[PDB]
Amino acid sequence: ASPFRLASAGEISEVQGILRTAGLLGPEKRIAYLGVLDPARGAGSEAEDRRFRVFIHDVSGARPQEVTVSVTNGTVISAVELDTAATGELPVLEEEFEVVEQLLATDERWLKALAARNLDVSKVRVAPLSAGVFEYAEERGRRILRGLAFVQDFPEDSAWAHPVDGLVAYVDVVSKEVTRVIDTGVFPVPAEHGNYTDPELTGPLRTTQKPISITQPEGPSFTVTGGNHIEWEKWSLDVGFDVREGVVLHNIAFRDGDRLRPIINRASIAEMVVPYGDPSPIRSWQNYFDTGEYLVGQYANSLELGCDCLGDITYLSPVISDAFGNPREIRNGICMHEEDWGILAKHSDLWSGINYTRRNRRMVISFFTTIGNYDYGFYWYLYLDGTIEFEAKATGVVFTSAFPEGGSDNISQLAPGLGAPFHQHIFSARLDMAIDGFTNRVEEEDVVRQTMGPGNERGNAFSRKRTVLTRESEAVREADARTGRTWIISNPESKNRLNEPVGYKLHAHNQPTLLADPGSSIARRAAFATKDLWVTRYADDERYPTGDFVNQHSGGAGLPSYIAQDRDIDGQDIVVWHTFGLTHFPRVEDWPIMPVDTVGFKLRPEGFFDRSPVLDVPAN
Amino acid sequence: ASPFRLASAGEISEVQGILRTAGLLGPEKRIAYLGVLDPARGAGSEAEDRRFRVFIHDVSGARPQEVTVSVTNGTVISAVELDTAATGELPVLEEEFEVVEQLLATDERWLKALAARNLDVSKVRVAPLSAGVFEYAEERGRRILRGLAFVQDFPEDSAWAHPVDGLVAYVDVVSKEVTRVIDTGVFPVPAEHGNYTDPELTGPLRTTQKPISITQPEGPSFTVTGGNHIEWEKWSLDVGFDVREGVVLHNIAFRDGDRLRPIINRASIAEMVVPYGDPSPIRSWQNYFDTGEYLVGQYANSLELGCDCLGDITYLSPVISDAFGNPREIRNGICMHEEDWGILAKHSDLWSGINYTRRNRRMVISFFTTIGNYDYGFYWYLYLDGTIEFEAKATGVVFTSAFPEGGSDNISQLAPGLGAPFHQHIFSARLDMAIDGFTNRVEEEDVVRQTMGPGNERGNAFSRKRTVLTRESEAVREADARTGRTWIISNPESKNRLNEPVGYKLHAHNQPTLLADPGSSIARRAAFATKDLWVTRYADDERYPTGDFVNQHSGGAGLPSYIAQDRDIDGQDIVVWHTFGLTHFPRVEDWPIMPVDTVGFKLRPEGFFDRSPVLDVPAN
Ligand SMILES: [Cu+2]
Ligand SMILES: [Cu+2]
Ligand code: NA
Ligand code: NA
Repeated sequence: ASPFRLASAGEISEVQGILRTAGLLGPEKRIAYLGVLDPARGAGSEAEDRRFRVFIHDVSGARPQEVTVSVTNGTVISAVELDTAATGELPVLEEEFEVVEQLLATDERWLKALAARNLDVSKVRVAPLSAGVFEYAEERGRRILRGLAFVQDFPEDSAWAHPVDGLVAYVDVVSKEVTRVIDTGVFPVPAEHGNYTDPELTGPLRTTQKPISITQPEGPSFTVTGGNHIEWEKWSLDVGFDVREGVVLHNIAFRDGDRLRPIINRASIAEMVVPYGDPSPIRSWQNYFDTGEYLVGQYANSLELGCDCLGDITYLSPVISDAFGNPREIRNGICMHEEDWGILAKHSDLWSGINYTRRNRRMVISFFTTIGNYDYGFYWYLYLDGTIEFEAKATGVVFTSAFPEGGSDNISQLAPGLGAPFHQHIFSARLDMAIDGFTNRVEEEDVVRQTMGPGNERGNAFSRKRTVLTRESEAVREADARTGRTWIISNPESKNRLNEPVGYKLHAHNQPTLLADPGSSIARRAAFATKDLWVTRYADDERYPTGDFVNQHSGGAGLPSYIAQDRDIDGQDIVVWHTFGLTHFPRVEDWPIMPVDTVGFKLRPEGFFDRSPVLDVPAN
Repeated sequence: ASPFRLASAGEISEVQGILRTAGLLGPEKRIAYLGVLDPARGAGSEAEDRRFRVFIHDVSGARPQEVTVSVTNGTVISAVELDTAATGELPVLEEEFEVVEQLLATDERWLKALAARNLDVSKVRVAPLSAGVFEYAEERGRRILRGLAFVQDFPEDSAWAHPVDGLVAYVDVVSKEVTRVIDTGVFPVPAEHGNYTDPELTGPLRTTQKPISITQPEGPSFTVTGGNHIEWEKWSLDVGFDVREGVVLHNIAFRDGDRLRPIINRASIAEMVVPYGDPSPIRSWQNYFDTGEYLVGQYANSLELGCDCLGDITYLSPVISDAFGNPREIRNGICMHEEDWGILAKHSDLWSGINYTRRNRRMVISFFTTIGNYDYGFYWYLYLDGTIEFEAKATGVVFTSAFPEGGSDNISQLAPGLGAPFHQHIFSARLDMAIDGFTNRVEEEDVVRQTMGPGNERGNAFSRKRTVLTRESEAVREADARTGRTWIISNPESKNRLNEPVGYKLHAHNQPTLLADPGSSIARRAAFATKDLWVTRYADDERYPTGDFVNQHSGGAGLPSYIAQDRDIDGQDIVVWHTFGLTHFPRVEDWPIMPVDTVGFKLRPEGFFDRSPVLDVPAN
């Protein structure tokens, strides 16, 4: 019934049938992206029309297509031929990754390079990576992957311990041609293994850890209905899943008395970029757009009870399409559970004699993805007191290189001869706001210091200032941790009992943004990542900060082009885009497998409620 | 047997008898502070000598004294008379709190001010607040408290809902004179109650929360020996308790294979200040030094199983002295337990076929204190991967005022006519470092951006730089979130297997520091709070960032005086002092009882280990 229900296996099969019947999905076609479209603005109206957007690749080299289908009515709504040299290539296909190592294994230049290093081609793994846009004219309009080599000494060996530096190859994966093989010189291949399950390296395992048992004897406090609608401790929301963005939260609302009050219409991580800061020509092109180029939902892990998710777990198993339009289930791909979260509020009062303690808890919605060497956990948290928080957890194996003899300003040493280039992991959260409805505005709040003098004779006063962002051209903002800068999203037409507009405050972690030179290719392609906060007027087709087709696309799409429209955002339907990330200078302790590091953001109510919203929490 | 064991009831009783026999504890004497002294530097100290430091107040007006006693030998080691106009007054005594309200209840100016407001004197509570040092020449050398009034409608009423604005009194608590009563005008006393246990205000309590059961069927993984020595998951440390600082951690070390490696010799929160930013003369003097003026350890809560501390809990019950030298047990004053902490490390490898997941845990050591309207939780965390973290949790009831007709730049409105002045909560962590031993140094690490050009032709490179702090005069540092600034504490004489100095990196939250004008009284007395990081050379008597006697000291004591010695800190026995805090613009949701907000810092290994230290964690 709900328009926001997860896509079903039947819907995906019906999309396949509709596309085949229309002549759009013959044997030479591949589905590079398939996802359900959100309803247009206007609750109700069309009783129910489930629409899907599909990107269709052609393996014979014909132009790809973008198609919109109505599964409800069994019709193709629109189909447009794409000019990829202009608007960008489709996302990378899983089947294209395998092509790279196979093609290189028969190329005379590649084999000569491996022979010069005394390496057996049967032991050389090739990491197939996205190409970006650089100086190579022949790559315009072609689907290119670039390959970096690692040695695997035996089938269970961690190849990341043995990078083959000085060597890179470029591959046209449609015409199956090796365009270039670049060899800048022989580097020793680091010889130490990185096998973190080898007892030779782990030593004897600890016997000291006693079990921690987390159970809920009466079951969890949340309910799941309609497959993906959650009700928990006055929160209401729908949990979506898209193969590009991963978990998407819809219709986040809070039950305040008898009113269901909207807070966020749609919350997602709409892009994530991993730029590398090593100027070696072997790696200076390396930038992963995990969301836009690879599609993070495609690589979601199946999460194991007691290991990945601990406690009383409710799972969702979202369905995605494979490259031929067949439904594929990601079994146990989303974990949901509640967690104790310490003290919520506490006071022991001398004058009244009342001692008061209440405990906090949070609802957790999580999934984990694996893209090559890296593994990323995405966690959304809802708290009893109205706080909403996102946290990304980065782990996996760091990307490696040789460590040069005379040292490096851009690479860390992890082991003898083994380096790890500096890099960042930068996320973009797209928050389609709906604070008490769709009439919203953003204010920037700074601390204000005051000088000692008349009206401040003891020099103790301090204050704050709020600046309303009224047009898109002024809504590209930077962090300022020194002045305690935050942003408030408020509804000027909905007031609390003190006659002030209701609002939520965005608290950033104030980590560095994109470090690359502003003239670089990556700064143009990931322009969103150069600023901490952007605000746009809502529009149906403005979904990603990097545009629809990121792979091998130059600049010209995404947030800088949206903002140029200079639309009114003062009491309007607005979208907040928040950039946040980690700057990773790898340490010895990150090797051979990295302990989790985290980054995120949170939103807290700011005069949204008329008093604390957790006065009705019982005393356990 | 350990020199770092908690003080026992017997030791405190023996101190009392020693002082009494020496003639130092007559009927006019009060103990304002009593605490054990740490052993002096000596990696070979064999003879046990337990020494206590005592501040003795005289209620008849004689000069106070600082006394040092040896319990082991039963003697007074030294006793010095204090000139408090010079070096500061002694901490506030719990018994002086009551004196303020009683003295005012018979002062004719106070009674006339209440009569004008139609307030029954029997219902007016007076908060006894520290005085600071301002323009009142008559206060130099006198023991002053200032009082602000709140109305309690009935014995169980929350008086904080009913501030009496426009009225302040000053009291000499030794001679028992009311020195000034200032009445700047009549403000309505806010009438709404703030009784968070009144069903009229809470509504029906939720019936939706199902229990979360956290148990350890085989017991916890840590051991406690000698009363307060902890061993847990390769960590080793001693848990101390001091009536001024609260929980203190001693001898933090990590068992790396065969060797026990020191990390931190002593960790404590050595001061905390709460400055108010309201320029009204009723409150513009208001600054709490909770540690230095009030002593946060003496107000520690007894923590209740299942409410304050959930799980398999091991308690410590520290013993302190009352004002007469009798031992007083703080039953269940310290909670210790381990907690699951999500994923530690995870990777699914395509090439090796190995799927690997490990879970993280942390050890928690906590206590909670109540000073007037505020309640603070102090949490130390030790993680499996070598991370050390501190977290402060602020809750309780906000301090209130009238909300002026026409608004305010310095006060938030919480309810009709009820305001909450802006303020900060600023902490100073004192970290006596011992990274692999006592030869340590601090480096400041900044990200370095590079310009596109020769050697960086694609404009992707970025780097970092480290600056050694060599002398105390250059070791007063500010945060810079934009450049990712952190500080590394290293041992230049202890190298890891890559021949680099072992180190730990301090990650700050980069919140604003003290906002008051640099010429203010509070900026001079809380100078530590104006900068994020200070580094000093260790000295036995440099214990607190604000000096030994904070109450009514005119300024400059502590860190500015220490730093002025300009000692060598490059490869020496050094102490790191980190300032961090919360800037609190109260929100409606903070009323009538405030949900917890948090701030803290963490330290992560930076080449301290030769590879990840958690490869030997089992799968469970
Ligand atoms: Cu990284
Ligand atoms: Cu506060
Ligand atoms: Na919106
Ligand atoms: Na030291």
